[PDB]
Amino acid sequence: SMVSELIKENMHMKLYMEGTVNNHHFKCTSEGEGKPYEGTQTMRIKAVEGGPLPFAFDILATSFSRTFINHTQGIPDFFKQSFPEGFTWERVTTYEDGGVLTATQDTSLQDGCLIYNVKIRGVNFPSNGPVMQKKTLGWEASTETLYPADGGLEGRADMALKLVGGGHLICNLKTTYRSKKPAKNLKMPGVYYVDHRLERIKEADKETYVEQHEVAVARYCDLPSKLGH
Repeated sequence: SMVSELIKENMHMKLYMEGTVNNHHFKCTSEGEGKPYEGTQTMRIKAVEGGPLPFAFDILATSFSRTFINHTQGIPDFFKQSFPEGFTWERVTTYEDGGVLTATQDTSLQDGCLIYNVKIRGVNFPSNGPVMQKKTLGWEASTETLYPADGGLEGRADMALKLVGGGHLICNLKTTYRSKKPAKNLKMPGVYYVDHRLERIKEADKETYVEQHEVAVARYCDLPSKLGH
């Protein structure tokens, strides 16, 4: 495992988020910490404008952290290598009942603290669906597939949202990750997988306060190969 000198064993983060969902404007802020090489992180999140949010907070949860993924098996770490400049990500999440949420994020490092700035736009969430009715109960774990494209990385995942009464609502995540460091200074990974488990620990007051935890690991497929891979 390669160590990037700026990314320490313990790191703190601060986040600002603004956006609109179904034309409802909001802002959130958060602060947290984690162990970047162990793959673990916690965020404590406040809705500071537009609360109580009229939509399930669950649809924002993936928009609050690539530095905190445990890279195993010598996979080059596109994210940790990107400091001090940092990196960006742009995502479109498509829900099977029509809701679409886009998010664009900047990650920087300022005085040793990771800083996140996120913009969100959600449209077409059905008024009768479980997001706008706030009838969701968190995410299942997921596996994201990552692969190089044109100097950056592309990521793909299907995520399963638990519903009140049982059942799931599925969404598809398409993400473009881009380093702010020049290509010559990055060792690029090939195809690899990130296993994620994002769990809500605490909440208060119609989700205006949320504490979330995630563990995440970058790995190859551990199945045998008939081709030597």
